[PDB]
Amino acid sequence: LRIDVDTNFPECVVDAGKVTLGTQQRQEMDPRLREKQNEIILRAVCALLNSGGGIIKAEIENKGYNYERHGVGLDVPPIFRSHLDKMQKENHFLIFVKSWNTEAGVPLATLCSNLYHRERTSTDVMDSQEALAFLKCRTQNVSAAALFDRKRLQYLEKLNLPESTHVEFVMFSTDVSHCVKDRLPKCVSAFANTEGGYVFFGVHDETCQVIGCEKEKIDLTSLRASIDGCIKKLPVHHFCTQRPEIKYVLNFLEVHDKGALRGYVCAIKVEKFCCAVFAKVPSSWQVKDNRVRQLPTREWTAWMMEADPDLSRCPEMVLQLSLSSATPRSKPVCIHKNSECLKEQQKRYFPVFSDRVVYTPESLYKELFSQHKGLRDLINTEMRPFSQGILIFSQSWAVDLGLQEKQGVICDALLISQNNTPILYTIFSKWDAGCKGYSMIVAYSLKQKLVNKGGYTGRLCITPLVCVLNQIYPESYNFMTPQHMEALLQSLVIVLLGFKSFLSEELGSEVLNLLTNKQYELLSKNLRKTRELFVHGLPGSGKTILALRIMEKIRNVFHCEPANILYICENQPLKKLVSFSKKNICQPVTRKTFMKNNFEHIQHIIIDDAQNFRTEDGDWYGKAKFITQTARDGPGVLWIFLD
Ligand SMILES: [Zn+2]
Repeated sequence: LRIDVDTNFPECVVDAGKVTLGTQQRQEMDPRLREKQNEIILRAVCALLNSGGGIIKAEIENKGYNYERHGVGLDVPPIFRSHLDKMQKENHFLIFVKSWNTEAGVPLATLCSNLYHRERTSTDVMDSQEALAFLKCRTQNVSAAALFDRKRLQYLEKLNLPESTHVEFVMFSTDVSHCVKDRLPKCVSAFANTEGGYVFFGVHDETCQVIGCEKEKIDLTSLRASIDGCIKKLPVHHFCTQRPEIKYVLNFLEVHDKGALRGYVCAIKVEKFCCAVFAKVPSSWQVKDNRVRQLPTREWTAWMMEADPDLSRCPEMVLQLSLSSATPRSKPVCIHKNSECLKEQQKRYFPVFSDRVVYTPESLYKELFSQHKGLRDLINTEMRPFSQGILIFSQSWAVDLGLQEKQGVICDALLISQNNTPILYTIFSKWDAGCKGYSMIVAYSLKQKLVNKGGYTGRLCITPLVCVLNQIYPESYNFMTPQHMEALLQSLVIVLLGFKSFLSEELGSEVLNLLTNKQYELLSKNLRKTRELFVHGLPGSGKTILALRIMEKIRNVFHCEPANILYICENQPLKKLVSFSKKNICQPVTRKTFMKNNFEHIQHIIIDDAQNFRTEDGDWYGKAKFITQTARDGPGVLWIFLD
């Protein structure tokens, strides 16, 4: 497996190698290879069901395959069929995967939980719903023993002990060691998860007759060694404090025949473990570092129980995107009770009514049309066929996500239109070799933010097109309702207004929040048009929540470095919260070290709460305006979040 963005689709094109398709062709080939390819494809599907959906290519080995005649041939878990959409190109099978929709409670998509469990007679793996319930419940035999201590066991002595919740008979295979190592994780996991029961290797399970193995190949020493190894190597988890170890006991019940010993019956007694025990790491995957990565048992078990954090501590908050109706990688979104919900923000920033085609930014489309001549003609030409939708403009859409603005890009237009794929229009003053690259990367990052961060469950593709002002998805991906583009815009409001809140990242895992109208206004303002601004006093964290994003914008637009964005803030909690952040935004230095040091290379400066600047320290405004105006490249930006 790998991850390829080189494909025309602006998505996560997992290259799953070459498969051999066709049901009959599946039946008439190597079953080992069939299972290998099926497992690889399901690996890729489980990877894309978490990461945010994408594509799976496959170089078909079958010459003359046809998706209408020969079928597919893939054996797929039943829950992994509501998401896959298959397709064929002349020599490439494609499988388009949407998100996971956190359907039926389970947060992430799992192939198999590998949390075995023993029912009345059989050891079955807990499905994802059972495993989630089982973790949620652990977080919040005298007769078989008498048999266990028995010394003499004669051949074919029919045991009075029947298979039950606490016993299990497993006959010996050809290789006793290989078979016991293959079966021990299973039964040990089963017993530890359940009330805890014994297991006897070497005795038939239905007739319950002592058989054992021949002594010529078995060695009790190496057997016990391998058993304790493969029993302590089991990936376990622990919701408790002591963190004990798997407390088992092993015994070799003797085996006699006509008064002559001929083998043993490996009797293993596993006690009820206080925490979950796996047979190996869960078979769940994701796409990380642009490759496939198996979620670690600790992260798997802390993700399956990543319930929406209890907002009972702060009864003033209100939840708006629960993780029970979102994607795997989404986070909840709480808003103050008085601040507007997600629905009002959607209907205010991106209205939807089918009588015409409107523009989300009236002032951005207007100023762009009053400045550039011909932009109005190009937009009215491209926007002519579509009758219902909304065209949204942004001085450069790559910046509103977090990417890096390019040179020679007039503006970016996204059109949300029902009954057709949403279309991204990127308008260039001049054609070059970066048109396609920039458009595809902006569209790909936009879809990723809409799915992962925004939490869009249904199918979503953003079609990128470039126009110099001077592929094909299946029918499923084409919108079909006016009640799903409403979901797309309720997710876009989150993508363009969501920030990782600081108030509640102590209240749980992590909880996003929504900027007000004034903060998004002051953020959307063009920097290359306004390199100097004095902001009215912002109540509460106004300036901080805004500055932490204005600095990312400053780094992206001006191609500046984090080391050239000075952040002059006084309060020490602000200093630690901004500096010790993992993203390395700026250099928070107080007013004292501001005027007690020389900044030779600082280009952009953002000041916080100039109301506390003492005059005896020095006339800060002159020095600041000097160091910005005389910056290395051009007049630097100067934002003073005074009150
Ligand atoms: Zn424990």
